[PDB]
Amino acid sequence: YFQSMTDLSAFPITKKWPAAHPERLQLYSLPTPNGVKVSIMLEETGLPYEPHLVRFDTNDQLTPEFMSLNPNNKIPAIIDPNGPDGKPLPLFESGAILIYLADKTGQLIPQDAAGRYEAIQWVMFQMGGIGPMFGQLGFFHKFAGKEYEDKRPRDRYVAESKRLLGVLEQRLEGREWILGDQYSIADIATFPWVRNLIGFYEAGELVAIQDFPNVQRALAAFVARPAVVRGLDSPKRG
Amino acid sequence: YFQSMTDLSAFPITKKWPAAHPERLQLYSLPTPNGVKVSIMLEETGLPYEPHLVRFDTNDQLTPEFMSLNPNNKIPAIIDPNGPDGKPLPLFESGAILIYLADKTGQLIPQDAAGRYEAIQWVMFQMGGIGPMFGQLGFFHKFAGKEYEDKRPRDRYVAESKRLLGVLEQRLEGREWILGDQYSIADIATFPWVRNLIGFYEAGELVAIQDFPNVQRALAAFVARPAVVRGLDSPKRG
Repeated sequence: YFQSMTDLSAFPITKKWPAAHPERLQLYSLPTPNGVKVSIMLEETGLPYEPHLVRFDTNDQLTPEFMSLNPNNKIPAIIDPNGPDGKPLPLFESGAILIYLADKTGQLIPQDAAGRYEAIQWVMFQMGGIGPMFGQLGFFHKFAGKEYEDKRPRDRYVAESKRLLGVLEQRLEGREWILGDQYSIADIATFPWVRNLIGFYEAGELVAIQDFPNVQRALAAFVARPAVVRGLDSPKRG
Repeated sequence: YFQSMTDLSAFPITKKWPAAHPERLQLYSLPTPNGVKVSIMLEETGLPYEPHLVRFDTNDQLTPEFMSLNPNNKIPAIIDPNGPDGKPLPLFESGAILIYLADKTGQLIPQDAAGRYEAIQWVMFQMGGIGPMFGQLGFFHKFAGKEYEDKRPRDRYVAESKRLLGVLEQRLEGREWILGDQYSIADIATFPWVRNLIGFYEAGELVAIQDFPNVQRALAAFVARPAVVRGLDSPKRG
């Protein structure tokens, strides 16, 4: 006779992270750069969401429950209970989630067709270049132990990270944000990684971040946005 | 009084690779895995195109002419003279180009909304995971010289490439192609990299490709497609 309250029990992940608020988009994440892309996007757009902390210390991302949503065992992942065609939408890959969320409520992507593809292009540059290469530098600089006495791998990823920063620097010359005047999913994808490179990864001296003044300008603007500050702390570490 | 024949002289890349056929999509590429994603897509869809060989031996990708189209200095890149909103569309990033081409002629992406996002998700998995990690294995196994006597980096990327192959293997269980029955841009993005991993990169023993029978099935089907065979040889090495 009438609708039941939202139930997401068809998704096995909900056995491990039950939905207190099944009417809200469910976010299964950790505040690493790829995770915060999505929480930042949610905070910017104001879409309600229910965050769930996927803990690496207990290998939560390797559970069958998590893997039932993302078989790649990586955060972030979402289930939007009110997805396209009136059905729940499971989705992983931060870059894909950014495009989905931009489309869902018509925010933070250009609304003209060419501009849309340009946005997707810069998100792809981030996904294929920035994230993987900055991540490898982080490994070889910060995490790799003394058994990796050879610093050739580190140096390879220093050179590549500098090259990528140079691409961003030239792109930002004469632009507020990656796509010009309008802040977008391209910025949301990219600046969490710049932040991590020179913050958590302690690679700012290796890449000489001061050599990229436009990047420094845009990064400083990015981290000061109130929605960014909220997204960087979501899900809450406790 | 009437239309001029297509002129693409507004794009500086055309100084280096002039368009003999300016009415056709222009492809600036090399038959590496990222390049062949795009030539394969063009051959599958039958869209006319004019290929231009961007030679690495002469550093063509580092020229101002190439970089005016792709400031990241990487192949592939395109200019579609008849783009959205009736204007030429410059575009780089293989994954972005795949989405664009699928949209342009309504082929090789699901036409339902959720299916579209699922396609984009698997293209993102390829762009962020498969390409970068298989590529790093290729470097440390095939290209890295004797000065990299430490095989720890190689072994890191062997483990990660095996993990990624396992994701593909489980996904392909009970499916023809990555999205199920329908061959799509997800397959076009992914199988050129599987091919390269076990072909050019000579990493098939390291990853033990025989451990992934669904991947082997789909790879064998992929490489036999006539449009794939054509795309793998475009642009022509001479």
